[PDB]
Amino acid sequence: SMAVSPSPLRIFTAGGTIDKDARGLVVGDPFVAEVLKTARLAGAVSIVALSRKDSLDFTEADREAIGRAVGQAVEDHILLTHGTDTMVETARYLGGLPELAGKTVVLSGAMVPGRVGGSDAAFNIGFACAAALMLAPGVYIAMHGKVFDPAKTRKNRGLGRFEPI
Amino acid sequence: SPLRIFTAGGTIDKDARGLVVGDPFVAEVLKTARLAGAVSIVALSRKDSLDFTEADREAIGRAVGQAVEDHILLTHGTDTMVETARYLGGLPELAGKTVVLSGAMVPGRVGGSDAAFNIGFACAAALMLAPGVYIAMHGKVFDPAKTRKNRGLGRFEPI
Amino acid sequence: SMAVSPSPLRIFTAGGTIDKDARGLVVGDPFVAEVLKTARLAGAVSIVALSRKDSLDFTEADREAIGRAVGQAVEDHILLTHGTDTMVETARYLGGLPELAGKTVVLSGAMVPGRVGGSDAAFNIGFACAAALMLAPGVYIAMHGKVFDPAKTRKNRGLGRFEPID
Amino acid sequence: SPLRIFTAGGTIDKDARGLVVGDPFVAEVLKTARLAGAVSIVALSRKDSLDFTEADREAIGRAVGQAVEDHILLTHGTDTMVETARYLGGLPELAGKTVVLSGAMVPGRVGGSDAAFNIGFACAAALMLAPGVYIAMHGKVFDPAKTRKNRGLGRFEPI
Repeated sequence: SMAVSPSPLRIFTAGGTIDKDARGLVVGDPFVAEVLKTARLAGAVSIVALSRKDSLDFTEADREAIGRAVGQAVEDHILLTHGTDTMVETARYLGGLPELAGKTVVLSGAMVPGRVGGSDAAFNIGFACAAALMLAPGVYIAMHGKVFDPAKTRKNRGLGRFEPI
Repeated sequence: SPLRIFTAGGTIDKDARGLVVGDPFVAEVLKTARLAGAVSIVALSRKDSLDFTEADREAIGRAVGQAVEDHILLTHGTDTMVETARYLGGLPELAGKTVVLSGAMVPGRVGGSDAAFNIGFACAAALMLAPGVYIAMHGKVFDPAKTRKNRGLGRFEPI
Repeated sequence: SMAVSPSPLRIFTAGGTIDKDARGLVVGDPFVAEVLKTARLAGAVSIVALSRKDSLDFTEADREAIGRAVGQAVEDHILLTHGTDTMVETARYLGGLPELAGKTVVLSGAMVPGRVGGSDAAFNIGFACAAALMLAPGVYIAMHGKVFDPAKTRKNRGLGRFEPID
Repeated sequence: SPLRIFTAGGTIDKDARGLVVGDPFVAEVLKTARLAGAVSIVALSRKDSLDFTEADREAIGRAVGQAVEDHILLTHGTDTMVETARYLGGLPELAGKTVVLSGAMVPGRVGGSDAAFNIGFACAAALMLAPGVYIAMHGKVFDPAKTRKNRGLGRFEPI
């Protein structure tokens, strides 16, 4: 048969600074979809909205619903765009669900809204997409051009960066 | 792991300030990426890749061999990216390196460019893939020996 | 002599949505300076900072100070970038200063920060620069591709537009 | 006053597919300008202005004459903007209109372009200047009969 390009990555959007839209800022349409629109993909990426909340407003119940959506996807490569304030809490929660054992689940986002000049967003999305495809099964944070183990990571609010504990 | 980036020109770096090859766009993207790790950028060429000769490819291969880093990104034009990747794939000196070639179909300084996404994807690939030579474009990893540029499609494709 | 390009326009910056930047957004460096940097001007434009306040927070005293900077300029063509929330109050105040009688003074700004995609800012700066050069002496607001008389204008916060009192 | 905008191509409108002339950039700028007044945009040409003949200039003159509006902006390439402007300045049919020509030295779809600024400036000029034909570029108003394009300066300059 003629070659069929697969679509092995599914993306979930859960809000955050990456998606803030001043058109100060509040959470608008997912910025990840703008980046993939112009990525000239060989395949395609299904993109599904889970939430538009600021990550500091996430409850235990919000994390559980995200775990259930991730767990029910047919894809084994998952990228979750999210705010950076509670990305570590969501990542640690997902890491303790056995329903995710066979999946590579990467969380990412941006410190500068994608719709603001000089944003890290487009770089981070490309980096995180590749990380979701290439890393062994597990839950990871992809930021600053590297991979973080959620159990050994914290968000430094002052410096706007993830760092090792 | 420490990453070394080489720039050999191409559409990704075309500037209009038609277009012609300007300063490497990858340096603009990495500047706002807020990187944690060791990364350095080295300029090799501003040629349009259609003009690359066998001697240009051999010079690229020796330059990549000068890097002690084992994770390499080369930004390049798409017209002869496959020829450079296949040549590099046959150099025994590079056998322990992960070498990824990437670029852009639209200049990074033009609106709606794939460049920033491609640079992020390619940086991860150069850090995560096993030793070998790869093209990272269109959100996937190509094997150079089994890839061509399909000008009809506007994409790299498997042979 | 070899021709000398004049610099007949002076720009003052007083903050506003036009200048908001990520650090939500807050008032950063003047966006008007980024627009003029790439405008390939034949002349130049002297750009002076007066304030980084959100315009809601401007007092009687803030307006009086802006009136003094504008009045002491040598140039007779002046653009003031400003927040839109109290642009009408500033414009009305300047309109009552006899020291500005021979000057063309235009206020402008943006409803979307210049550093955000799909901003009105660069258009508004070009339109307002031309308005400051070409209108008769007076005080005006240049927004939405037109010229408003501050005495007959209000900001519609709800609608995001300047409009007449008709 | 109602403004009519004509697009005749030029660097301002060049897009990636080097660059070639694409959809009018003026329509992208006016879409986000939150305009209060009446403005309409009409496409005339996508030529590079070096290729315009005396017949092309005469066609542009009659198109401008078809507008009932008295305030006109024409976006154009800079290579023969002076030739078009001088030609229009000699048409008695246009004597009651304010006709402003503008464009950009960098395409509007390229980073660090003069285009958006030039469009705002030129729209104001078309609304505010006395009847006549003008070039609005570099934040000033040029008299076409006393203007040249100085490729050495990269600016229009007075004679």
